[PDB]
Amino acid sequence: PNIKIFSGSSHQDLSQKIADRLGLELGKVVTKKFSNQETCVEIGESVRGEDVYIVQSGCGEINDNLMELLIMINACKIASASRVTAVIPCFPYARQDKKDKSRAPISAKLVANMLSVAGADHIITMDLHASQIQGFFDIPVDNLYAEPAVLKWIRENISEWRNCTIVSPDAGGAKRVTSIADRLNVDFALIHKERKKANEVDRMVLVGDVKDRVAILVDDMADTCGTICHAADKLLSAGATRVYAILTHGIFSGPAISRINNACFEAVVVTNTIPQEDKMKHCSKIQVIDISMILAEAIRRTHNGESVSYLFSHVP
Amino acid sequence: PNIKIFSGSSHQDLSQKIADRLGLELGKVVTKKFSNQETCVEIGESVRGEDVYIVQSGCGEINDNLMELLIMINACKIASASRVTAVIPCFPYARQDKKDKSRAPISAKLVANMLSVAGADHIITMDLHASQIQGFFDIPVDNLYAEPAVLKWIRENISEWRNCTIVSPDAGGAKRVTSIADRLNVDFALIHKERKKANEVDRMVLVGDVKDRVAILVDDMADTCGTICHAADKLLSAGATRVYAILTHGIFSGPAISRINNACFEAVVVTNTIPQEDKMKHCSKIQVIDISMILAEAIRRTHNGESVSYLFSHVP
Amino acid sequence: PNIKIFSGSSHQDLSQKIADRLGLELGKVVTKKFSNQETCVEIGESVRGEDVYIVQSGCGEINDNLMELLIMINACKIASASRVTAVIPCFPYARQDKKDKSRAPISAKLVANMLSVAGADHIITMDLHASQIQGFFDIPVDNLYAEPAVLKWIRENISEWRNCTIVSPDAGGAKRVTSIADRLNVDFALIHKERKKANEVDRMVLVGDVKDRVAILVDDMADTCGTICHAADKLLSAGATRVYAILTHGIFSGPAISRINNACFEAVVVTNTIPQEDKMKHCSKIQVIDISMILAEAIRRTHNGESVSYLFSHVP
Amino acid sequence: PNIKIFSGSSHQDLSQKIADRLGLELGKVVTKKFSNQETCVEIGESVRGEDVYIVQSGCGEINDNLMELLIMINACKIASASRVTAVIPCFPYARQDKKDKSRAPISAKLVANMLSVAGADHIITMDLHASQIQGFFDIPVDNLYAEPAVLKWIRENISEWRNCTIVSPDAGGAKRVTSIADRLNVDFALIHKERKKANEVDRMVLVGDVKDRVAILVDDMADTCGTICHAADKLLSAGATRVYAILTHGIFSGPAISRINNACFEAVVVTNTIPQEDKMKHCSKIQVIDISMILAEAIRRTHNGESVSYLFSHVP
Amino acid sequence: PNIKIFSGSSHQDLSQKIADRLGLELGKVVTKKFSNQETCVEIGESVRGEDVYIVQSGCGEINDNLMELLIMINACKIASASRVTAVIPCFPYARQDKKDKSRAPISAKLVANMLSVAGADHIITMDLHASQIQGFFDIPVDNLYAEPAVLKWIRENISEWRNCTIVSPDAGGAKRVTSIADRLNVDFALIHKERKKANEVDRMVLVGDVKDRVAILVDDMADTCGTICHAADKLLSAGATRVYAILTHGIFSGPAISRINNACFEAVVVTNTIPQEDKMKHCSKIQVIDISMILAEAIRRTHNGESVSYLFSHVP
Ligand SMILES: Nc1ncnc2c1ncn2[C@@H]1O[C@H](COP(=O)(O)OP(=O)(O)O)[C@@H](O)[C@H]1O
Ligand SMILES: Nc1ncnc2c1ncn2[C@@H]1O[C@H](COP(=O)(O)OP(=O)(O)O)[C@@H](O)[C@H]1O
Ligand SMILES: Nc1ncnc2c1ncn2[C@@H]1O[C@H](COP(=O)(O)OP(=O)(O)O)[C@@H](O)[C@H]1O
Ligand SMILES: Nc1ncnc2c1ncn2[C@@H]1O[C@H](COP(=O)(O)OP(=O)(O)O)[C@@H](O)[C@H]1O
Ligand SMILES: Nc1ncnc2c1ncn2[C@@H]1O[C@H](COP(=O)(O)OP(=O)(O)O)[C@@H](O)[C@H]1O
Ligand SMILES: Nc1ncnc2c1ncn2[C@@H]1O[C@H](COP(=O)(O)OP(=O)(O)O)[C@@H](O)[C@H]1O
Ligand SMILES: Nc1ncnc2c1ncn2[C@@H]1O[C@H](COP(=O)(O)OP(=O)(O)O)[C@@H](O)[C@H]1O
Ligand SMILES: Nc1ncnc2c1ncn2[C@@H]1O[C@H](COP(=O)(O)OP(=O)(O)O)[C@@H](O)[C@H]1O
Ligand SMILES: Nc1ncnc2c1ncn2[C@@H]1O[C@H](COP(=O)(O)OP(=O)(O)O)[C@@H](O)[C@H]1O
Ligand SMILES: Nc1ncnc2c1ncn2[C@@H]1O[C@H](COP(=O)(O)OP(=O)(O)O)[C@@H](O)[C@H]1O
Ligand SMILES: O=P(O)(O)OC[C@H]1O[C@H](O)[C@H](O)[C@@H]1O
Ligand SMILES: O=P(O)(O)OC[C@H]1O[C@H](O)[C@H](O)[C@@H]1O
Ligand SMILES: O=P(O)(O)OC[C@H]1O[C@H](O)[C@H](O)[C@@H]1O
Ligand SMILES: O=P(O)(O)OC[C@H]1O[C@H](O)[C@H](O)[C@@H]1O
Ligand SMILES: O=P(O)(O)OC[C@H]1O[C@H](O)[C@H](O)[C@@H]1O
Ligand SMILES: [Mg+2]
Ligand SMILES: [Mg+2]
Ligand SMILES: [Mg+2]
Ligand SMILES: [Mg+2]
Ligand SMILES: [Mg+2]
Ligand SMILES: [Mg+2]
Ligand SMILES: [Mg+2]
Ligand SMILES: [Mg+2]
Ligand SMILES: [Mg+2]
Ligand SMILES: [Mg+2]
Repeated sequence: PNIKIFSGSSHQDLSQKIADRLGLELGKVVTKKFSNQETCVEIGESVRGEDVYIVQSGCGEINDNLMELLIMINACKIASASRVTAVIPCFPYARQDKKDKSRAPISAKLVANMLSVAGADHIITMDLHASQIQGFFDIPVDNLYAEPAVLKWIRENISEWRNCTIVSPDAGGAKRVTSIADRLNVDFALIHKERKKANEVDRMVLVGDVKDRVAILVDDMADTCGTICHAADKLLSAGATRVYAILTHGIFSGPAISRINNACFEAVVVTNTIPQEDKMKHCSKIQVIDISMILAEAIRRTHNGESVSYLFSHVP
Repeated sequence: PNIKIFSGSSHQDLSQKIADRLGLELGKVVTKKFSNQETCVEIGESVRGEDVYIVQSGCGEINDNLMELLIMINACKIASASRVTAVIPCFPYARQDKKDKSRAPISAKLVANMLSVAGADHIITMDLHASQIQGFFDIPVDNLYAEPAVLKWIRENISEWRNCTIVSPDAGGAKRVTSIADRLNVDFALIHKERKKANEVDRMVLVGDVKDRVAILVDDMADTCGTICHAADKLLSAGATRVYAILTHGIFSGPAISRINNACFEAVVVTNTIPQEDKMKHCSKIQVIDISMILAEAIRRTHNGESVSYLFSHVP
Repeated sequence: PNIKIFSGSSHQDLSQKIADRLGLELGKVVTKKFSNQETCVEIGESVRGEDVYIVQSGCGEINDNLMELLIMINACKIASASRVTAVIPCFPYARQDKKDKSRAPISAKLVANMLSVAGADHIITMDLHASQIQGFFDIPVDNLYAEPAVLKWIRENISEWRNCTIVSPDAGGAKRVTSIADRLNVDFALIHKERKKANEVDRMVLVGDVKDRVAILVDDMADTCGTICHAADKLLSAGATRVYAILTHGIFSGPAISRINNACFEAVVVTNTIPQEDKMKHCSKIQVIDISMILAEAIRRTHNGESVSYLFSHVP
Repeated sequence: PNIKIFSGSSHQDLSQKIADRLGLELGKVVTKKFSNQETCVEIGESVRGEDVYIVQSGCGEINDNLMELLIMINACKIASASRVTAVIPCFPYARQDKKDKSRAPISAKLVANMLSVAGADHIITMDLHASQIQGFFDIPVDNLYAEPAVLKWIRENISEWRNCTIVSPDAGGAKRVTSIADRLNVDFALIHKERKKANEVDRMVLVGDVKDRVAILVDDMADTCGTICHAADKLLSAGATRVYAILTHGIFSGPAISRINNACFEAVVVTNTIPQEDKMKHCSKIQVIDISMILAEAIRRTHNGESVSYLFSHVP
Repeated sequence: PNIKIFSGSSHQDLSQKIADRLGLELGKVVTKKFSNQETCVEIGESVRGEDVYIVQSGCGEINDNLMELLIMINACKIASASRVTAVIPCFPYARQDKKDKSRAPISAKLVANMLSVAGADHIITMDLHASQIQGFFDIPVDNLYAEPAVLKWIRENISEWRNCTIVSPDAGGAKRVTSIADRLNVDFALIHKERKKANEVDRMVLVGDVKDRVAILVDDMADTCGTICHAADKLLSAGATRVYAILTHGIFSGPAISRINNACFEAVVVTNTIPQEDKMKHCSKIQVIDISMILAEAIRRTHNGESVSYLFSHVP
């Protein structure tokens, strides 16, 4: 079997980068819409007995892209592909990973079941919002970390990183922030927005010392940037000299760009798990860490039957 | 269909309390071992068209108890029970909820699959180590909270609770601690044991102020009590006046009892999701919050087709 | 794909013998218990695209070992093994193969379903208590016979084997005894313990002539040795000169060792599907037929895509 | 839900007897063949929310009848029946219950899987050739015994039954014969046809004493009657005064009728799990035990959610 | 893996032709009936790791043949075949492809489910009665067309084919007839038998002009030939000079041979998806298009991982 890399409509630049790093051309696919807005998928080459990797991030037109991915997976399976792997850099519906409300769906589990029934044999993803999403499948799920790339960026772009403090913008980010602070041998802090019992002012509590130090906000994603912007205001109010925000998934939906442009961030750093070209044109603060080499190495090692553990300590 | 409550060998006192609160006698079951240590299950009454609830905590002889539960579920299903619900107050293998190591099993997902294939239609559990374990099943999973009972105990047993600080013993407990601190309108702190890069001394970092205040350690479980004991030493070293530990699952395996007896805890508070009678005989610091009323109300509402949302704000 | 042989905690000497006969080292696995007695499995090498064989007998801590086997199977499957085969020399819960009582579980079927959901693709076992257990799976199940090794032992160790009579200790062993008697061209007899209608003395009926002849008791297993010991008393009372007992699974649980030491057996012969080192130290009558060559040949032929029919007529 | 009894083409007289004992009319079904010999099933009434019981024995045109049963089960399921139960008095392919030959199918398991995928929720059958066939399903399987009816017939029709010996025609029938002999408090014997190593004369070995006593051959089925006829010749050669044959499934295929007419049987007794009207017209020795009351009681108790254990000790 | 071609009892001449075109001998299989008319399948060689193709048409003893095919598929799967493909030239129960009546089964879906549960990994068939039957499976289904062979026969055997009109015998054949007429650049007509509201005379309506032209009836199958015979009478009554009938599946059950012999057909042309040797002996009008080369090429390309699209434009 040979590696066949197919791109959905979501992140075709990332698919191209992965294919170039693998020394391959992208597989021939026409991914369009019928007139009635139904997804049209036209695989333009044989995938018989091939090791098919479909790159599709959960971003942009989320349901459009997920349906595109499912249809492409099913087409490859019925076309007798040896193995179909869904490379989903940003897993859609990952934040709907539990039922903590009455009648609430576990949409991440539904997406996992849909991918399984479409015929996916393997999932490659980066920085799942909850790592337990790996357990939502009965197939192997690669949950790659952007943490080595984040550490590289911090050590190369922040002069006073050895005296910095890594800040969690919410309680759920504590593990990620503590891991990064341990790897950098720096202090960490946590910011919590307390629960909205009524319609008074949202107030943020900070635990840890950030006074007269550079604060690096690290989180898994910035959708509306309410979390990171509120954390940034709190950090400046607490005496932080400079505030950075580093995310792996830059969704930047809704008012995020205006929020960041009016915030105090020295830089907002995201990976290219989601296309950022449009976002960077309206926000100069955004910088992008390319993770295409990580995904390409993961695909290559999956095809060659080699461990991907190397990707959790080094940036290829 | 009628409620049939069956007890495994793990926590029969809790099963009795649930049955009494439901105004029922426990179903007739003989749960023993064959000579070769294979689990022997002898259901002593018809469950045809009945709503069967099997109470079995993940504690004691873990694999023995889980096999007992699976065999009882399968026997009830083949005996044409209308519905089989596994009441698992402490979910076994819940800490193995992700693959963050090479070749690591997701044992929680395997346990969920085993329960599903045994024929469970419903799971009732308390304070899952990861709430995403709800997504490991395709059946409804009730993840009950001991938090209302914990808040009741704090308000009734700690005189200075309004000036206390709720402390997370690790980074993963941050959400639970922030929720409790919000409900009590008190400060919170977090304690992190940094990663063991080599064989030097384990050192703990505390973020937040606990000086001259009562510190309440809140966590989901205390297995060996290394986490809570190390956190307690750190809290006293940081100037805490008194230190409490409140858990929902008191496993207290291995050296936990000696650790607690030699620690500085004012009280170690656990629920009775795991039997504590033996533990209390060797550690006077342990106190037990009865959660049998919560489980009984959950079972009764499940049988009657009523919401269990009331259990997340009140202790019945 | 390459053969990877992994040992559970149950029978590691047999796993070592199989690996030596295959010219391989055992795969690196740490199979221990967490403090709370949950099974801990740490596969120490890649199994990507490998043909994994996990050796785990149903013996000793039965539920412990079965959970170990299931966790190891699931870990290998999620670790992208090409194929996972469970080598289970003595199938656990094999005697619970039917529902002939109200509410009785079919525990063998539950174990088969658990192995299937863990991800086993192939089962290799020896002398299933019921051969229909092969039908409990939807995957191929190799039910190897110890009969050629038993015939070899009889012809090499019993001088008057041509005038012996092979005796079934119960009605269920009749097929095995008739097959062995046909292969040896000798007489056979059957012993039946009639059903316990009340609390009077257990009485045994013998059909067939054993007077002044060597009697060989052949059965699939000896758990408590009540069956073989009662049959031995009956055979001596019926005029048998010498009495042998040949089993394939020597469980020897409970009072079996004292029963055998106080019985009249010339020799109790078992295979090493279950470890016998401890049993032989307390009972000199026990002798062991090594079947590691049969299992090793079965594994080798399974890997090479060759028939295992040769194993049913010859001992390699 | 109401009981709906539907008859296949196999045994419509038995279906009528069951319906009369249940005080019901048979459900309206047209079960014919299309011109190209495809099975045509036309259910003539609504089964929405009904408790559907389909009576179809494995006899006559075996594959025709099994396909008829599967199509009727699937039609009832798609027609929104509350529950579909397959009443299969003689389970087809039951003798293909294991893989003891290279490349041999387990046809009983395939039939079970086909019934499961057709949508059967419950199986009611009589005297499975192997009771482990219950484990071939994941649904409840009722394996009713004709033994109480057989004991009733023996006590009412054989004057010297207290001095009789119950004879197994092969090694596999030993459990059934020992159970019957225990219930009658009589002796038992076993007859074995040794394996055909070459083309010499088939010779039968008898263990047990039948001289000058009435011999009752008891087996689960008589297909070609080679087993019972050879056993009858052996029993007469051994000095039996009279020889009876009692089966639960009278298949009587091929040369069975001529074999019985030329045999020495006092009577050949079968149940009506298979239609016997044609067989009795050509063989006066055949007598029929009606088991329609057992099946009707089983269906009624299944519908009413009552235990069928009463059917294993009494004939209703 | 190597191609292994196994023949069922249905169409062994076609299997032989396929094997010869593949340069192979048919796999050793004994496909007979037990005495009680149960299907007996004895695969006479190893299929371990082999690419197994089982040829079995839906014809003759339909349920017999389908059960034979299912048993052979399951035997090959349990015998550890690498892949099992069911080559079903005429799909049985294909006309039962929808539920347009109360309580009607979808027998085609049931057959698909039975093939899936037997373990088929791939289906190769010719001219499905409904192409949507491909969607009844979750495995790849090759729906080969006899249309190129039909066009070849028309261009080589009908001198005035350029002035002919291709006639649909019913409304459902319109797509097939329009496709053929487009490929031949000829006119088309449609014949409809209006619905039987009462017991008056069946009357046929013809849309299109067939006067003084050769009419070619093209349909997917001729079971009883009522459709084609009635269409032929209508076509002659409408002024057609000569009438041909071309089918891909010649079932010719029941009165079809007498109907054709008394009809006005110049020739009745069928493929050999169903054996026609017996039919041709009683009807000189029947001619056979060999499609064994199409099936052999499909099998060869499936084994070699090559597209079968070439088969839809050319006859190999
Ligand atoms: N795509 C989404 N965008 C915004 N909010 C979401 C989205 N999906 C889910 N949510 C909401 O956010 C919740 C998850 O919140 P999160 O901050 O991820 O962690 P936690 O629920 O543990 O506090 C969900 O329960 C739901 O109410
Ligand atoms: N150091 C690590 N940190 C986090 N996750 C890891 C780590 N090592 C492995 N994993 C997880 O395990 C998966 C597979 O691990 P890997 O080492 O590539 O080999 P194997 O597939 O045999 O386990 C990765 O995709 C990742 O999800
Ligand atoms: N029963 C157990 N007892 C002790 N350690 C366990 C147990 N089950 C799993 N573990 C280990 O603990 C890890 C889980 O650690 P935990 O403190 O729950 O959270 P995190 O892994 O997110 O830091 C597992 O990956 C495994 O290495
Ligand atoms: N306030 C809450 N906090 C956390 N989990 C909740 C809450 N309300 C509901 N749940 C979860 O939802 C499950 C079922 O919710 P419930 O309100 O009883 O009704 P429904 O089953 O219709 O959703 C509970 O068992 C629990 O797991
Ligand atoms: N591990 C076990 N040890 C002892 N008895 C067992 C065990 N498992 C099941 N049993 C009991 O033994 C019965 C099986 O008996 P056995 O001698 O194997 O054959 P039979 O039931 O056909 O007479 C089961 O139905 C159950 O009552
Ligand atoms: N002579 C035999 N006696 C009993 N079982 C047998 C015999 N031959 C084969 N089997 C069964 O069939 C299985 C597989 O058979 P084998 O001859 O190795 O080839 P295949 O897998 O192609 O059938 C064996 O593992 C065993 O369970
Ligand atoms: N319908 C049938 N009619 C005749 N023989 C059959 C039938 N089905 C299977 N067989 C054969 O008989 C064998 C089963 O033999 P049986 O007497 O029931 O018990 P055992 O195989 O345990 O000696 C099968 O393995 C097969 O070879
Ligand atoms: N005495 C018995 N002998 C044999 N099989 C029995 C006996 N009692 C029950 N069974 C089996 O168990 C099945 C169901 O048992 P039953 O007593 O009716 O209640 P339940 O379904 O709750 O187990 C029966 O259909 C039969 O297969
Ligand atoms: N093997 C068969 N032989 C004859 N008629 C059949 C067969 N299978 C199904 N039928 C009947 O024919 C119907 C299908 O008719 P057909 O001419 O194929 O198309 P349509 O139903 O779309 O008009 C089925 O609904 C059923 O009533
Ligand atoms: N021109 C066509 N007309 C009709 N069906 C087609 C055509 N091309 C392909 N198919 C269908 O697609 C199946 C597989 O197509 P093929 O071109 O062989 O490659 P792939 O399997 O990769 O799709 C065929 O078996 C057939 O059912
Ligand atoms: O749009 P925002 O909610 O600010 O950003 C997404 C956040 O929501 C979730 O907690 C994620 O972990 C992030 O912290
Ligand atoms: O025995 P210990 O590890 O101290 O207690 C169990 C802890 O391990 C996990 O993090 C749980 O969340 C607890 O904090
Ligand atoms: O401990 P024991 O019951 O004596 O030995 C196990 C027996 O139980 C079952 O019948 C097995 O076939 C053996 O004959
Ligand atoms: O036609 P026959 O083989 O004589 O009768 C069927 C027999 O085959 C099987 O062993 C059944 O248990 C019966 O004893
Ligand atoms: O026996 P006949 O019904 O005439 O031939 C079979 C027909 O029935 C279905 O419509 C097929 O498409 C054919 O047109
Ligand atoms: Mg979250
Ligand atoms: Mg967050
Ligand atoms: Mg954890
Ligand atoms: Mg923790
Ligand atoms: Mg048994
Ligand atoms: Mg026995
Ligand atoms: Mg048998
Ligand atoms: Mg028999
Ligand atoms: Mg149609
Ligand atoms: Mg038609």
